[PDB]
Amino acid sequence: LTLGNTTSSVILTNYMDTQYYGEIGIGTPPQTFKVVFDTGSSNVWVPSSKCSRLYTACVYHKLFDASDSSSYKHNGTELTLRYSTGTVSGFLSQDIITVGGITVTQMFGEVTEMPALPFMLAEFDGVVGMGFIEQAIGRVTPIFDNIISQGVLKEDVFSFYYNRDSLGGQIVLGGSDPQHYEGNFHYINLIKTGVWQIQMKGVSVGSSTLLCEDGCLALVDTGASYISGSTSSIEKLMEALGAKKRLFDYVVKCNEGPTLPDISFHLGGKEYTLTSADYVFQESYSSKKLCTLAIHAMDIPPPTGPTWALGATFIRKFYTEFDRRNNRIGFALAR
Ligand SMILES: CC(C)CCNC(=O)[C@@H]1CNC[C@H](N2CC(=O)N(c3ccccc3Cl)CC2(C)C)C1
Ligand SMILES: *[C@@H]1O[C@H](CO)[C@@H](O)[C@H](O)[C@H]1NC(C)=O
Repeated sequence: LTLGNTTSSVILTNYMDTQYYGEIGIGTPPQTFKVVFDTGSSNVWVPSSKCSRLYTACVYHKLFDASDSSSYKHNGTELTLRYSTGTVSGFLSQDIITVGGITVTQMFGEVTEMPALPFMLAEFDGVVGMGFIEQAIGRVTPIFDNIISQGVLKEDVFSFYYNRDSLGGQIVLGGSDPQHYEGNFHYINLIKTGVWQIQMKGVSVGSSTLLCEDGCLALVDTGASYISGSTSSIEKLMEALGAKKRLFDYVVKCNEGPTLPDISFHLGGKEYTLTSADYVFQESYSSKKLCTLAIHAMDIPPPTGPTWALGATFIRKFYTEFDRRNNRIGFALAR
């Protein structure tokens, strides 16, 4: 584990408080792509120029063309990424990727099949998985494991900062930016290495800790826009907020938004509270209009689930650092 002295930062654009993306470049000359950095997965992929134009999502995004890259190295093994809300498919390729000033030869997937739903709703073109190889598909080495191999990063960690719509957000590779957090960092260890998940001692909504009273799992997901729990949990949680469930999310009468109780997550002894302003898309104060909440149900299957997921809703309030070296996660108040 060679630790050098370079600390890179990736500037992020905040789209609707639901998607945080930055730029990376693939090949020579660089072909730029807008991507999301997802601690929830470990592969890197962008749409391919070989993607049939019958996939409208491909027509609406930047396409990587191997024929315009002199640094390209063929491979072709098929790859399928099945995410919680959709799937992408294609084949593996290799070329040089530039992220935050760092140039690393990376193996990525050239997607030739990306469904209109949900990808048509994606501002970004691709995803850059920030997880461990244990979660990587096709056994492809994650892009961070490769940067750590170049022994240039001061520290074997990276930090995320999600702003709330100046810069939309920021990722620091090799450290954290003291500019975006105050107070001390409070860490927790991962249940097991290979996944960015930690034990969660309990969840309290309002005056009663009616949820996860006997402990539960908490996944810290930078690629997730909201916070999620088992359908069972969310129904309890939403029942308590007085919210009514729609097809894909929960809402409340906008006038009722500001009166919503606080919601806390007991992580590693420290209490992480969010007021209604932190999880309600207060777009109106009218009683005659619905306001959606940044929390919904999601039943992640084992070995990972059942489990909660703390996404942008949570990270917007707490600066998050991911420590690969000591397999822990640290939180601090974001400023
Ligand atoms: C391969 C394996 C690790 C699956 C488990 N991990 C996950 O499913 C990933 C867990 N973190 C969030 C990931 N995202 C889901 C999603 O809904 N996204 C999204 C957001 C807004 C608009 C459109 C889209 Cl597609 C972005 C991605 C990064 C795909 C999936
Ligand atoms: C693709 O990469 C894998 C991983 O090392 C390698 O074993 C395989 O031979 C490559 N495919 C080809 C034939 O280029």
